[PDB]
Amino acid sequence: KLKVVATNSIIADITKNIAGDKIDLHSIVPIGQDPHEYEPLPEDVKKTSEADLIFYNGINLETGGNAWFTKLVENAKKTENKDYFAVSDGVDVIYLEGQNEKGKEDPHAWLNLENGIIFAKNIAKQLSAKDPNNKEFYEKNLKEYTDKLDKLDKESKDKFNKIPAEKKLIVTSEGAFKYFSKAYGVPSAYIWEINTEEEGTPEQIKTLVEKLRQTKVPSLFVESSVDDRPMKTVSQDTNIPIYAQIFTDSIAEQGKEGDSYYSMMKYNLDKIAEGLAK
Repeated sequence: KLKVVATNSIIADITKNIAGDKIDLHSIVPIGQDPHEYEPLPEDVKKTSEADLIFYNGINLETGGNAWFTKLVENAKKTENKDYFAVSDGVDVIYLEGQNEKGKEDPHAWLNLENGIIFAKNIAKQLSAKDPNNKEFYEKNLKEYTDKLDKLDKESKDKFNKIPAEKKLIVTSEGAFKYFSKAYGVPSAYIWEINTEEEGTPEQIKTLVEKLRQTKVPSLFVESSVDDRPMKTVSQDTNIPIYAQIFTDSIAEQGKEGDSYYSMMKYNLDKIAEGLAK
């Protein structure tokens, strides 16, 4: 079987939906762990050295700061666009502070379904190139999978489009939902920007509180992977309730709600639409 390594659980789950039991798949950053700041373990190092195909997010998710993925593939003597591929190739990239330059790419592309589809297409392309005997199987699975994502995308867009505009704002701790905002037409507000050193200071909290007091946003949200105390303070100061916890960069544990890329996105889109339509 083709040996495949995926850098995190979102990419791994999308790969499973295309490849099924045709491959030997290993994922590095486990479910619920931090895919930006991660230290690969010996099993990760060995699997990556042995891999036929390696899939990563790109757009600075795993290559910024400590650049763990760069170190991993360099020590494994693997080659870009031969052994490893960025599943985000072809996404319409958003840049931190709207400054178009290498290294300022916002990594959170998968939070709109059109990009999840791009991820799936890139995975299918490279699986088919390395394993031509299972090409028609991968293509069949791709068409089914992308139809499922497209259907959810269109339904979610219809829901957000019905919400009164004054109420449409996605408030989270970190500004990690800009791709969601772009696709679904729900502007973002947040406590701290991506790659902010100090997260949840009194000054950041006050700044957001004062912005929100001038809106009619009915609900706030909080990421399941962050310390919720800054968002709880914002909720207290604005009297706007936190409606739900939402996923950012991981699927849920196996058997739980949101335990696939599809289920994760369905949960997020449905909860954000619900919370805002109240």
